[PDB]
Amino acid sequence: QNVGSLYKPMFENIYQYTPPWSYQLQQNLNADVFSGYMTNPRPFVAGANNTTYNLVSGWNNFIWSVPYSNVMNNAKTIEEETKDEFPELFAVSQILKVTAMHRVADVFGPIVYTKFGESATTSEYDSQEEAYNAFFNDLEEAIQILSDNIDSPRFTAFDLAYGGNYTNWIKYANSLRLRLAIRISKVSPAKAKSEGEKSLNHSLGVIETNPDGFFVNGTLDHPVRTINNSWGDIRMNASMESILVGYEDPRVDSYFNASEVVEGEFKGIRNGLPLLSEYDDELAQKADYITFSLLSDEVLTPRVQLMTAAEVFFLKAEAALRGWSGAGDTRTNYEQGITTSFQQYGLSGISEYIANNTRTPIDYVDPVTPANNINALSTITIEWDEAASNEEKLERIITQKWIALFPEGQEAWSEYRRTGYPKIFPVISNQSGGVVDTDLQIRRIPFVDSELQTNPDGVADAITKLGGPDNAGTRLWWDVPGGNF
Repeated sequence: QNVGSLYKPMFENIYQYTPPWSYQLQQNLNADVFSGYMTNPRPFVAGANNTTYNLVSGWNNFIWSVPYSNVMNNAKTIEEETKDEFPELFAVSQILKVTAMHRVADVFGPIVYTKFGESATTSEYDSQEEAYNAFFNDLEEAIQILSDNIDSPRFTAFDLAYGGNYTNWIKYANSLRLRLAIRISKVSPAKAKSEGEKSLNHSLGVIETNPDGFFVNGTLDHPVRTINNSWGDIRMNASMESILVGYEDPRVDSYFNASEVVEGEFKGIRNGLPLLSEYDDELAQKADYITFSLLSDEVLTPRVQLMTAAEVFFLKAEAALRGWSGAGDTRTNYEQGITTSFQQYGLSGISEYIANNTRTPIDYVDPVTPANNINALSTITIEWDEAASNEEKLERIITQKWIALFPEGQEAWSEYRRTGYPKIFPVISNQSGGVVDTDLQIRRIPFVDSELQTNPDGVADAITKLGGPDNAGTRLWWDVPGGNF
């Protein structure tokens, strides 16, 4: 089929494989850092860049342009060619579409989605809620089609995730609906409960084994391999050192290499550093920080991670905490999430880790610049405490999910903004002039330059759908202040 050859660009540009310089702007210099996962040792633009909340709009346009150029147009074409004639191809395409586009909704708020491609002059934005309703509709429609075609092998030749197995696609679609349900569980409790239970009570269920996770089995090098190993322009984040080393988490050696700055120890960099005054330019500062922990080869294979089985267990855990039916027992899901994450890396010691209730994230320490030191903001222990408050319970759930989501910063950054967990360190230098708050941390990215240029009327109308001014400090619709319950 000529339609089949359109899936490769969709697979390869959700989380962009090549060119690595383009992935670096699509995600690495926003979500990968904003999540607490990674830190750039070079303070780009004399310290005035995304990480210090002086946003670089040239960078952030690629958060938008990659999905709209490489995913959205293929989905549209597939829809036009197969929604009637070969529905199963349409269904797979819509699942890839929501995969790509829910990320974009989780960055900007309003997005062009249900109205995509209706005019060559103006593009009209859905509101974030309208986009989420579309997501839920698209997934139910796709799940139903694949269930009617669950035996067909015709997708095999083009499937970089599941080898043609529609069962897996169905389980992942349920799992992706369950993620989005959890995402809207504060702003729309009833809808979230309805959509979550649709996933949890589906006969085929959600992802529950590591081979059933959603990965792109690609051929190109992992894009972060260029950034990490060739350029030395991304390293371990201080928040990762605090949580992983404090918990003595054996995943620290699967995620990172021991640093050169402190031999035999894992060392992270505080994100949001300025051009510190001790350095005369950003190259001199990079020279002292390139020596912190590299990301590990294990997480930088041509296999790109989009949704782990571990994550799904943590989503079930939160669903159970929130009383959604079919979600199971909170503690079992929590412990199964940690266990599944250990097994993804062939790690042992799961039983000791899961029963430990003494370890807590450690204080963070910068051996180069001691003024960057900070006491651990997170104090939660590992072992499930059934008597803990609902906030601490969610914090335990979300903190362990955050470890298990690594290195996929976008999902981790959405969940941080939604729940405040895990309690990652704030930025050292906040160069936003007050538009963004240091402790609350960045909320969103404003509508991109290319839209300001070529779609001013749609952007002007999209701004009316935000809950605030079109800047980085405005909470997205699903980000509701106050408690998580």
